[PDB]
Amino acid sequence: GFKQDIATLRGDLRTYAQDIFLAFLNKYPDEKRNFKNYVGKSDQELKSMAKFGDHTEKVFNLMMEVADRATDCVPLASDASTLVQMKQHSGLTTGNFEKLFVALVEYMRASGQSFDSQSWDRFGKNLVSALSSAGMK
Repeated sequence: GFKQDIATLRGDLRTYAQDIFLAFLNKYPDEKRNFKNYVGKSDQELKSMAKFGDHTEKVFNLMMEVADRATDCVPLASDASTLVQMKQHSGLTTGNFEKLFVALVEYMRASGQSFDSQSWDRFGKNLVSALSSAGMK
């Protein structure tokens, strides 16, 4: 289920975080506009850049804590506030977050490990709702 999936991703989080963030940047090429320093880089070149492995590990470190504090795949209002208020996440919309979770769910489905993909899709939809409620466009 959802709780076990968190421990599964945590067991190899730098590998999952990189493979899921590239799946995201390659399904939605427009999203590399937000990074600018990821443009004209193949997946193997990105996997050798410092602000890629470090950044993607930090995203997933926090995303698992948000998932771990969730009730029934609904994130805490405080966690939604923290993603909204982050000086890093100003001039993003809920659509940026919506696209990441489409990529993570599709990753999980085509992985043939026993992830609860339905719960990650609910968690994504619920997080995007809470980011709205907390003030994000």
